[PDB]
Formats: sequence, C-alpha cells, structure tokens
Amino acid sequence: MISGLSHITLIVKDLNKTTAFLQNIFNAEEIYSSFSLSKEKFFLIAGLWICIMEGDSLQERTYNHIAFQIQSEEVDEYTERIKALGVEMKPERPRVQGEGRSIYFYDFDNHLFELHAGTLEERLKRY
Amino acid sequence: MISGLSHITLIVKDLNKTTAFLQNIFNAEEIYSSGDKTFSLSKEKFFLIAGLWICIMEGDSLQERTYNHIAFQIQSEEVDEYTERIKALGVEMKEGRSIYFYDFDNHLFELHAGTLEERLKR
Repeated sequence: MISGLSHITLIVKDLNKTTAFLQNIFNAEEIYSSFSLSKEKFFLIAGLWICIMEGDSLQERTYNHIAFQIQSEEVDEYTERIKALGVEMKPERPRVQGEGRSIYFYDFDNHLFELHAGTLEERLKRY
Repeated sequence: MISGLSHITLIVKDLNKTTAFLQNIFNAEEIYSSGDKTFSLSKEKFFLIAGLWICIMEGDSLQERTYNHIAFQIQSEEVDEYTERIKALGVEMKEGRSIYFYDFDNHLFELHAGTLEERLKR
C-alpha cells in the first residue's frame, strides 16, 4: 500500500522568482538547494515537501490543483496577502451547502493554488 | 497559518476508468460520488489514499505531458511489486528508488522509495 504523500514537483521558468513567491505567501522554508543535474530547490510548506525545478515546460491552465488548509478566520488575511503581491486571483467559485470557503490564485507558471477553509467531514455530512 | 494539505484535485476524461486505476494501484477508497448529467452537473468523486483526500472531476485530459507531478511514498522493498502492478494496466512508464508513470489523462505520477528526509545527503 501507499505510505502517503512523498512530495509535489513543480516546474517553473524562473526559480528565484518562484522561490520568493513561495516564501512570501506560504512561509515556505527552503531545506535544500542544488554538482547538480538540474536547478532545483526543496521547500517545506505546512509539513509538505515541495520540489521546484527550473525548466521550459509549461502546462496549460486547468483545475488540476493542490489545495492547502487554512482556517475560516484567515480567508481575508490571505486575500490581502495575495492582493499585495499582485498575483492573479480567481473570483468566488459557486459552492454547495457544506462546502467551505476557498481562495484561488496562480503562481508565475500556470500553477493554480487553493486555500480551503472547509472540511471533508462537513462536506460528507450532508451528503 | 496554513495548517497542512486539504486535498488534491485531478481532472479526468473518464471517471469510471480513472476510479478503477486509483483503486487498483493506490488502493484508493471511494468515499463520495456526485453528478447528474440530466441536471447538467458534471461527475465528481472523492477518494482516500493513505489518508489523503483526492478529488476527481470529469473533464478534459491534460493536453501535453510535463514533469509537474505528484509523488507518493512506498517502501524500497515494494519497488519491483509496484513496477509489475503498473505494467498490468497498460499505462506508459518512464528495484531502484522511483517509478514514473502516466494515467489515461497525461498526469505524471511518481512512486518514491525512501523519504526525502533521508534523501538529503548529496
């Protein structure tokens, strides 16, 4: 069986610019930096290992994405933080009852990120 | 501050085919299903894989393959086992430490043997 999540790998055209992005918004803690076969850095974000690699590859924008957990009270604060950095944010997404609030925004390489204030239990409860 | 991972959302063309893929390889447990084509409401399912909430929504597959991907952890002793199990599904694969393969929607997945924590020793 699967032990769990190992890490998430994102390819970006500008590693230093993305690094700043992650450190500002996610309080990402760099724990590794690339003789290396590629320019990459590993960050620890809320217990999750995120690997960023510099490269030309660019995935078209889609709803395939990662969602991090935040508390309801923090929605406005993160909204202000994203707004401050001029990063593109999505408008309010339609929701069903039991589905908590979320914020959606992009990095500089078509990666959509979600900050979700809801829970799985609430979602399944009504269900 | 961000307390951790909430969930991972993937878009796939065939939800029933993907569900089989998830259950077979990752021992994914379906815990939720919604959708009503007569109500113009697309299909969506929730699965639990090693305690992780995975949301799957039916839609378009990724247009091209890129190195952006998710990596799940397994045991080193399990590398050969998972290699063969993946092969049995006909999906394309790119006893070491990492297995790379795609599902039917151009999503690159990685099965990593060992912990990145231990990986740090370059």
